[PDB]
Amino acid sequence: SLKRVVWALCFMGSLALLALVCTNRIQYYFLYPHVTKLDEVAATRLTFPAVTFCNLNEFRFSRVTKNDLYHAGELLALLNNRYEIPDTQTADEKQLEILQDKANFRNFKPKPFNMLEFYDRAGHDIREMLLSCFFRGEQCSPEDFKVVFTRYGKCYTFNAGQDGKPRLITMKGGTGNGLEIMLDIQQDEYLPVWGETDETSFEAGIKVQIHSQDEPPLIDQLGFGVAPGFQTFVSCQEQRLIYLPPPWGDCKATTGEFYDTYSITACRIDCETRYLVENCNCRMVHMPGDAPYCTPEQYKECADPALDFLVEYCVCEMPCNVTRYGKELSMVKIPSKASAKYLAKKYNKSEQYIGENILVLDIFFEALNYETIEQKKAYEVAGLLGDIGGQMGLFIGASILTVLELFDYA
Amino acid sequence: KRVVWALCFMGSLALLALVCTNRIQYYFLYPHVTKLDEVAATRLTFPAVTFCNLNEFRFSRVTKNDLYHAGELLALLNNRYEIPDTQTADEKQLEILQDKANFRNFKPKPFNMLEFYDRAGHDIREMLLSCFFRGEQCSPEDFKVVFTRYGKCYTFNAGQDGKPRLITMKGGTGNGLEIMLDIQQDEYLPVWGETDETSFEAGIKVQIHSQDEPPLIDQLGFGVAPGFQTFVSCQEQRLIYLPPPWGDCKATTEFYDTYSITACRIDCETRYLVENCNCRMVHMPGDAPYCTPEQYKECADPALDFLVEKDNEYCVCEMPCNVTRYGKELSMVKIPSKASAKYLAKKYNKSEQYIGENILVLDIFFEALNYETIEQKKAYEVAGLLGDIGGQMGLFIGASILTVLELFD
Amino acid sequence: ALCFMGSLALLALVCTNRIQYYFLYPHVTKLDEVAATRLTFPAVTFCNLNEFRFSRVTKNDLYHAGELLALLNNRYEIPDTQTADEKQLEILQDKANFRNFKPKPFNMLEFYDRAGHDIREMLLSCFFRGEQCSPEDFKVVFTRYGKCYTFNAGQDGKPRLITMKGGTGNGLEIMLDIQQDEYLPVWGETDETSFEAGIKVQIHSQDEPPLIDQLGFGVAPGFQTFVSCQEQRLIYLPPPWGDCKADTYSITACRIDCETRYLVENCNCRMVHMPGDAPYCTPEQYKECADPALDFLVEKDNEYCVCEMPCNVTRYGKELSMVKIPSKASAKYLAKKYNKSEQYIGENILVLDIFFEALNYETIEQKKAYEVAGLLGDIGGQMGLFIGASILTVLELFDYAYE
Ligand SMILES: COc1ccc(Oc2ccc(-c3nc4ccc(C(=N)N)cc4[nH]3)cc2)cc1OC
Ligand SMILES: COc1ccc(Oc2ccc(-c3nc4ccc(C(=N)N)cc4[nH]3)cc2)cc1OC
Ligand SMILES: COc1ccc(Oc2ccc(-c3nc4ccc(C(=N)N)cc4[nH]3)cc2)cc1OC
Ligand SMILES: *[C@@H]1O[C@H](CO)[C@@H](O)[C@H](O)[C@H]1NC(C)=O
Ligand SMILES: *[C@@H]1O[C@H](CO)[C@@H](O)[C@H](O)[C@H]1NC(C)=O
Ligand SMILES: *[C@@H]1O[C@H](CO)[C@@H](O)[C@H](O)[C@H]1NC(C)=O
Ligand code: NA
Repeated sequence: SLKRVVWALCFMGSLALLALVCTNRIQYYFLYPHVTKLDEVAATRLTFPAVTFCNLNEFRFSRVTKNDLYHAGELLALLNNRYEIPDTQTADEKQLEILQDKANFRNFKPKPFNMLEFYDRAGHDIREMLLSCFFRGEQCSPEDFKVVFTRYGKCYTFNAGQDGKPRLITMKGGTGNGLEIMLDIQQDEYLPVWGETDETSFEAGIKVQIHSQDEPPLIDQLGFGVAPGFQTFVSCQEQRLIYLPPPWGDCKATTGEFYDTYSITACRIDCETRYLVENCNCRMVHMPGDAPYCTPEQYKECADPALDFLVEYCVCEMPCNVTRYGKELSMVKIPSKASAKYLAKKYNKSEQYIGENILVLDIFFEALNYETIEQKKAYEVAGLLGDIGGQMGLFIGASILTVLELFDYA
Repeated sequence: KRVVWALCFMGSLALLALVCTNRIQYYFLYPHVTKLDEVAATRLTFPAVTFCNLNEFRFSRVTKNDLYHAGELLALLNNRYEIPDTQTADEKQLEILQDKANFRNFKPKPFNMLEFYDRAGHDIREMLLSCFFRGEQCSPEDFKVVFTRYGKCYTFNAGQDGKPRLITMKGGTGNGLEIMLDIQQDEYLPVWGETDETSFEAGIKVQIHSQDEPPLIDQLGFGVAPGFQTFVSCQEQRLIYLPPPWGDCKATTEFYDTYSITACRIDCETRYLVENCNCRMVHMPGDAPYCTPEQYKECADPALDFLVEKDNEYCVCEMPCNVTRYGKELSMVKIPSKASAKYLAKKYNKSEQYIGENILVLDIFFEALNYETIEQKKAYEVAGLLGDIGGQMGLFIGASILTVLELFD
Repeated sequence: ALCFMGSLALLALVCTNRIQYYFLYPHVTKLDEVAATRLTFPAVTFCNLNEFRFSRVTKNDLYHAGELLALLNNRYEIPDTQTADEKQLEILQDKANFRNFKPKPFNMLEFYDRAGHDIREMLLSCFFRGEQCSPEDFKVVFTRYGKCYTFNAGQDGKPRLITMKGGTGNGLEIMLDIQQDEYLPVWGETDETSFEAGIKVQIHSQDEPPLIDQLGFGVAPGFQTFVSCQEQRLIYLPPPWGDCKADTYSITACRIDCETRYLVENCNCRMVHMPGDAPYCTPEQYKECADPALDFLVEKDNEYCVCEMPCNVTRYGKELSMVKIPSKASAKYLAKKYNKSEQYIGENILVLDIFFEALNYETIEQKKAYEVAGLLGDIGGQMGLFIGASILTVLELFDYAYE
């Protein structure tokens, strides 16, 4: 019969086709696809971020005591392993006099010694580095900086959000309307450079990280530099990422050892911290917990090889609520010739000092808005069924109530 | 056994109600997603470039009459009308002032801050040591004056009065705009004490913006320092965002013909200041009278310092739907080289010390000949709604829209 | 059944919308970032802004190229302008005396190589992930700035280097001496003459040549410059959805090819930075033919040679930061260490520090917005909604359209 052939001829193609296309939409769904929704929304306020900054130098040269030098000199490249000064013809005369004086161990009774105490006491004091401080055109004081220990030593966090302190906000973008600090980096307190190590800088300045209050600073890896002699502008953009969990993504939605709120920085410090305690029964200045802080012998012999080997293991995925701060750096010179003499008079320093040691850091929001980056689900379940039902109710006539009629037969 | 059957219709009917209502809610969220694209081009329209010298008024162009009317405002006179004892700056300046600042037998003359701003301001004619666009030279006539919160400022390629807008045909260092600026530090007003308005900075402020929007360079600027050639690698972005209900965008288009966040902020900030003090600042549009130095101290500084905190929503300025943004990557090298310092001093009758204190080279260009497009697309249209519910009907039931119409009888 | 005519019209309406939408070939974008344990480090190409060393310029160099280089006026003599330091003006006034001189052959590629800055003397210090490296890790490549060097070229069978940690130390950390004293003196102005001093750096995939005259950034002396990178994997869509195109293709290699086919066709000449086997331009040929020939291409024949984007692309985003060099504590030491003045150090030394912010890579991918499977579901659902229709019912109406 020609018709009931041409009929079932092209109907069998149509059932193979529905079988084909319906398999495509079930395979796609099981890839669990997502797409991205970029949006920007206007705002009237914006919570100002946390700002963590460090002097590139860890210990003030003048704050080193005789006791400090006995224990830490070989650690700091100020004594060779026989405990005396190299007398290298590279030196400041006055500093090498100060050192050999403090480094003469005749009839010396070693005293107790601790690395947090050294870091805390020898570290640069915000009270003397913070020549000037203004937030939204109102004044601020070293009280507004919370101390934090990083691999760069005693560092400070503005608007840290801790100890019941509210988070600062801003109501206008641009230079005057955020944080504007004038720092004095104190170059002549830098520990001298007579030979080289992994831990030696020719660098001079500060290191800065702008980060949310829910995450600690990781300023040795996430920092940026600000150099002396310039007022450096930091124009920021608030980005609110909302990312998708598994199966759609690799997000971490949950709660999270030594911290309470999960964040990639907080996670990487745990892997670093437990590894060092497990392999050396020891922690470093930047690590949380209760372990004893490392001794100079323990660092030379144990912790440095333990970290050196650790890199050559621990994966830390992104959280689902993440607020990031994008920034555009720009800079102009300080001081102007007109203000150079005044700044020296104002702070009892020479004009040469001001241009070698003064930086102004100026952090603000470009404008009152925040960008939103959200992974959205591409193929929900409701949309699959509409797609199959439409494909069924097209290639054939079936409903799901029909396919159940085929069981009422058998 | 047909109670298993009408149980199995009542269930499958409930499932259609649930899944179909989900797509009705989703549709009512008015969802959108984003389409990133990059498209090649053979030419590319060059932006406007607005720049300001960080100093507002040239020290040498300040007259006796200026000092009488604006001297206390500018931290050049204490409220007794004299140099403030401290006098912490070099004699030749302070000598220049002690003569200009002697009001014995002085007859005050009229004064206007815009006239002062225009007249004392840095002149593009002395600032612009050199200028090249697409390797061809340019002159101060290609820069148009605009008054900003920084004063008398200059915009390259302003696009106004029927002048064609420049284009570019190649990316990289030379193939856009390269200026050598003299910021003229020896003209900066002295600093003897501090004010809200006093800076230790020296250099220029630059904003790269489309010609459809005015410069708001005291917020949207960036700094360029003297002593460097500063490279500005730009990427053109044409973002097209969606109106309500999908977004919060503005397609509608007072003080300006074309909507822009900047035009809205300057407009709102202007209406506020005129309402509360009958007074506008130099950077503001319109026809209101310009603030006098007394009106600033007595009215506008407090009026603005109060709008900084207790206000905000007098204007939320929403984004327009068709927006061109310029991304910029800043880089720099030192100018001048040891070989070219001596040549540069000779060229401009200036000291070698001066050049390293006052010369900057600004280099604005496109990374490459293309533009990115960031585009909001609707995720769930009405046509796709019907396809989704119709299929669920034609799946859980055999139902059509006509079938549900028979059930009303 | 009266208003059936309406519901059929609505099916025509909605079905035309989703059928036209399909043919726009819509795509939307999928942003994701995925964590990694290792990460392949890029190539880094850098140039001294200065092309030829003053000390390596010979009398023969000066005869053929002195006018090309604004070192001689078109009478072949020194401008004798005292606008440069005496020792160098004496060095050149000497080299420029053409009494009894037999000119010898000369080609521009040799000059670029020999007078160009030598990688062995610029590279004061080199560390990759804290381990030492040597000028042997730098492959020479010729760009418009002359003899330039590419670290981790990935060429000559060397495996591609990786890094396992982010931050300051764990990338490439070179300390350069830009050698301000070998910069050619500047006596007058040219298209090709600079007041600048420092280097130009480009971070690129090993699969593409550097286009450092267009895509570089500047590094200045007197600073350690921090370069924080983020690896981006772009996967973009071919036609009809997009305009991407699927030794190795790259946008850079496409432009350098258009630039070379054009210059050889019109001047039978190639420039130092160009690939192939054509002869290199003589100073007169550049003067007489190529300089106007390239000038013309930018204005009229960019439009004829169009270069589309590739479909698998790895980009490197960079954030520049800097701190001062050298510190007062280390200023005296670096002078002693390299037998140079403290003022020389602050005028000639930069430390370039390239690294990844952290161990992850972003992926920006164009995805198809409306495929064919999803079209049918939408129209099929619309058919089974406004009417009862399947495709079979439409075949009954063509059966019945056999009466
Ligand atoms: C308990 O916590 C810790 C204990 C020991 C640690 O090990 C070291 C810390 C610092 C240095 C070091 N800092 C220098 C600065 C300048 C110079 C210079 N001469 N320019 C030389 C320096 N050496 C060396 C080893 C680390 C810890 O926390 C990370
Ligand atoms: C009609 O429009 C306006 C009227 C008044 C305005 O008020 C002021 C404008 C400028 C200053 C100011 N700029 C200084 C720079 C350097 C120094 C220094 N001593 N170095 C001191 C300065 N004082 C102060 C007040 C503003 C207006 O429009 C914005
Ligand atoms: C076959 O390959 C080529 C041949 C010729 C080319 O043309 C020129 C190459 C270099 C210069 C040039 N470099 C200078 C550096 C310093 C100074 C200074 N006075 N300080 C002046 C300089 N002039 C000019 C023209 C280009 C080629 O390939 C790109
Ligand atoms: C966190 O995630 C929740 C999930 O619903 C979301 O509503 C909220 O906006 C996110 N942000 C904060 C700061 O809680
Ligand atoms: C965007 O702007 C251009 C010119 O301003 C105009 O031609 C175009 O129609 C506008 N709309 C879109 C969606 O591009
Ligand atoms: C390139 O695209 C292909 C898709 O066919 C993919 O398999 C591959 O991982 C991509 N990346 C590279 C580096 O080739
Ligand atoms: Na659908």
